[PDB]
Amino acid sequence: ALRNKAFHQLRQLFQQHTARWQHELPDLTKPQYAVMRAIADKPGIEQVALIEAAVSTKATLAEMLARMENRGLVRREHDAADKRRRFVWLTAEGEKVLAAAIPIGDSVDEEFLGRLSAEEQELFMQLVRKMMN
Amino acid sequence: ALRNKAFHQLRQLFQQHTARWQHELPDLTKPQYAVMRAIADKPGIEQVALIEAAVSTKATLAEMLARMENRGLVRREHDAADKRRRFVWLTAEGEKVLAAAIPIGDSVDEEFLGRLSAEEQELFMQLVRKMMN
Repeated sequence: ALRNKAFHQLRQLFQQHTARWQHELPDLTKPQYAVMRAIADKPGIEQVALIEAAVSTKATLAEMLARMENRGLVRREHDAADKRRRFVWLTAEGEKVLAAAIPIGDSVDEEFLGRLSAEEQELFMQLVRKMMN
Repeated sequence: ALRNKAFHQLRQLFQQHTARWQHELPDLTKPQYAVMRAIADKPGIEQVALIEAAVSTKATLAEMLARMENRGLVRREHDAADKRRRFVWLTAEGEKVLAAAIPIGDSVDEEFLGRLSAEEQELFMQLVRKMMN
């Protein structure tokens, strides 16, 4: 049965967590949230570097960041040499939105991680990383 | 950092596995694949029951199954009483497509699960289920 497939149960969990995230933060997706935290950690980060936080393609990030700056959450500047290269900052509003979302996302994570001891959480992470090499 | 968030690393893994799936099976997504296996296990399954395999909403499943029968992969029949209620079978082609995809999907799963011992696989599953209650 599908319940016996590790990666099926994985999509079940990922979707349950995503669905809770959608209910609590309907206007800030997990990829948007992660991108914004990467920007807050490294203001002026090069736009291309943000695909790691976004776990997306260059195209999906382009569409994402365009939507985000149209919503006044981020601003961008270009390289005078190569205007494709772009740098990303949070706007004042973006910082406010991010500040409010962090404890919300943390608590959504906790709805699930809270069902595990500390040793089990650390060990769930070791397994995920081991499967990614 | 985001790498220290269990559910961020989880999306990293899920997307890596999804990206491999997309490369090997570009015409059969994981939700489509899971739905088809649920149909093959229970021919004539009620369409509503398939949201569990699809890990989706009723609407996403509707769009999915419509696309799948337009591609000749599944067929559907209606309840003479309540024609919203529908039953789903695989077509001959669908069975052929599913037969070919199973070993492909299994081997994609193995690219990741293969990096874990049997005890670690079973234990990754116990953790995922424990976080879903």
